Amino acid sequence: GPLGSETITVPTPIKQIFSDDAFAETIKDNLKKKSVTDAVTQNELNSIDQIIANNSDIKSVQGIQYLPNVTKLFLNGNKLTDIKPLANLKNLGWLFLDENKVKDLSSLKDLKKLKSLSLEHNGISDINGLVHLPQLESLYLGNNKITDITVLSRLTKLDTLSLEDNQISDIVPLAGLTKLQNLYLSKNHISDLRALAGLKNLDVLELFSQECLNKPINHQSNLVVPNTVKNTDGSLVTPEIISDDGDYEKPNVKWHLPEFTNEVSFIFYQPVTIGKAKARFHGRVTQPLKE
Repeated sequence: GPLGSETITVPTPIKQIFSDDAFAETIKDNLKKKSVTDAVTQNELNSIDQIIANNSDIKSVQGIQYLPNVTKLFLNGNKLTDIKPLANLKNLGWLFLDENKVKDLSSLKDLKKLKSLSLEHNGISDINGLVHLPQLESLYLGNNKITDITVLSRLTKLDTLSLEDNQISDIVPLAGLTKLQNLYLSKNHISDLRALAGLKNLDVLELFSQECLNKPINHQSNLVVPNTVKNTDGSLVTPEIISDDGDYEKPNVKWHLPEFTNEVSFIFYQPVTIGKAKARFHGRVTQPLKE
């Protein structure tokens, strides 16, 4: 059963258990109490299945350890950083923590019933701790600082994955995730779709607004940039529109460059069909120039 350290044996005022008054108030509401000064029993705490507390200025969930049966936690738009108090919530199934600053993800390591996790807009770069959640079904990681998604190769139960608005170029870790149905990858740095070829169960796929930044090359009148953009079959994607009246002579994008232009670009576009999913693979390759 629960740890004695995580159980109350006497009626205890809410405010003494939940150190952050915002979270204490949340519990008071959940339990329909008049005030955080009111006592609660463990039986009352055990009855909490779901906490909805978005946009509540919560800085700490200290005390939540006393809620062994909580399965759903909606905590979007708060001021959380540390999620250690969640560690032993073995029944947690849904955890929404968008718009916080949660980075220490190994506190989730023993949440083996967690099926849906949302951590959008947390400033996260390191998702390695997610390796301990192989049962995950939905994962939302939009608007973060992620580059390395290596660990996602272990999340073979995901059917929904959002990685939009990160800094990802290497999507090879996704290649074996054939259970995927909804995959959101817009606003990354993706130029090569080979990784997606086998995702036969996709229904929704977003691949637009990629930004691909090349290392600077020398400014010269006859400028050449090799096209590196690849479709799911490995073939080059012909540029859509090339800046500065440039042209494409496969495989090279070419410009007759003016002295006063110091960066060129091209937009690429490829319609993608993978199983039922139809997607716009779209982006821009930017080529800064140096003297």
